Amino acid sequence: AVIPILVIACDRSTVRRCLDKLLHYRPSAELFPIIVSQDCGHEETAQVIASYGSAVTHIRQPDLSNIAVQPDHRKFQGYYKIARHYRWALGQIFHNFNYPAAVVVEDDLEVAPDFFEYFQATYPLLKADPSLWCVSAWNDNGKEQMVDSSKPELLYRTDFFPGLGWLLLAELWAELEPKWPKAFWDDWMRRPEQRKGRACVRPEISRTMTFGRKGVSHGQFFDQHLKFIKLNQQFVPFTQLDLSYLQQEAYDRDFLARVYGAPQLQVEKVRTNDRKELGEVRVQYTGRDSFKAFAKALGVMDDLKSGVPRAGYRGIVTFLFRGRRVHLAPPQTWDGYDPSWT
Ligand SMILES: O=c1ccn([C@@H]2O[C@H](COP(=O)(O)OP(=O)(O)O)[C@@H](O)[C@H]2O)c(=O)[nH]1
Ligand SMILES: [Mn+2]
Repeated sequence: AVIPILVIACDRSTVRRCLDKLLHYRPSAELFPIIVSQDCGHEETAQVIASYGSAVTHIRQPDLSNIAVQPDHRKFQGYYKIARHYRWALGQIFHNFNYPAAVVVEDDLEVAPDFFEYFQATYPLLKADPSLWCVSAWNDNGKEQMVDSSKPELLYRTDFFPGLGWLLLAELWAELEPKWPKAFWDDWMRRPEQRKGRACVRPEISRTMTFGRKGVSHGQFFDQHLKFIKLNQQFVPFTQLDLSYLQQEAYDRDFLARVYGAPQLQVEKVRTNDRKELGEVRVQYTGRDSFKAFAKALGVMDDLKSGVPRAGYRGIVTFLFRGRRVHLAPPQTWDGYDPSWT
C-alpha cells in the first residue's frame, strides 16, 4: 500500500536532520513517497528542502497572512498557524494527491531505523479495526529507565492520542476536516467528541524522538519530559510478526486479564524496590489525587487530557520501574474517563 510521509516544516533548517533520517531508512521510494509541506516561507529552510531534489516533493502552504485570534489567545498565534497548516497539508495529501493514509511527521522529529517497517506492519491493523483511529511511534513514558530494552517489538493500545509520528486513514480526515479547530489541534483530537472512544497503537520503545527544543512552544515541556524519550535503535521486523494480539477483541480480554491478574503492590514497595520476586505488579489508584500522587512517585507523566492519562488504556498506564513491569491502574470497575480529572 502507498503510504506517504507528510513532513510538516516552517522555519527551522534542522528539517535537514529529519529528512536525512527518513531518507536513509526508507525501504522504498514508491511505497513511501515523502511530501514536505512548508509553511512560513523561510528562505533558508526552503533552500534546504529544495536541495533534496526529487527525493521529496516540496509543497508550500499558500496563505501566509496573520490570523485573527480570539480574545483569550493573543500569545498563541503560532498555534493558530500550526492548525491552519495541518488543515491545508492534510487536504493536499487526501484531496489533491488522494492517498489512502499518511504518516504525519513534524520537522523536529528523528525517526528510528524501523520507523517504516512499523507503519507498514500496522497499517493493515488500522484498516481492519474501526476501534483504532491511529498508529503512533511515540511512547509518552518512553524514558530509557522506563522501557524494557529486551522487548523492542512490544506494542500496546492507548486511549491517549500521542501524535509525534502518527498514521491516519483518509477516512479519519473525512471525519475531522469539517470541524477542524482554529488552534491546539492535538488537544482537540484528545477530546471525547473527536476521539469517540477510539485507540491508537503505540510502542514499548518510541520510533521517534524530538530535538525541537526551540519551536512554537516554550521549551519547558521539552526540557522536563520530551527530551528524555529514548529512540529505538534495534530494528524489529514488524512485518514478520503476528500482531493479531492488538485487535480489540483479543487485547481487551488478554491484556486486561493480565493487568488485573497481576498482584497488587502498594506504591511505596514498588518505589523502594521491595518484593522483587514480583516481576509484574499493579499499583491501584482510586481517584484523581491518588493517580497524580502515584504517577509522580514512580516518575510517570501525571497530566491528563480530557481525563485520559498519558499512554493510558482503560485508565491503565504501563511502564517499567527499576526493571519491574508496573500497571498503574484503576479498580476493575472502571467504566469510562471523566474529563473533570484535570
Ligand atoms: O507558523 C508555524 C509554526 C510551526 N509550524 C509547524 O508545526 C509543527 C509544530 O511546531 P513546533 O515543533 O515549533 O511546535 P512545538 O512542538 O514547539 O509545540 C512543526 O512541524 C512546524 O514546522 C507550522 O506549520 N507553522
Ligand atoms: Mn516541536
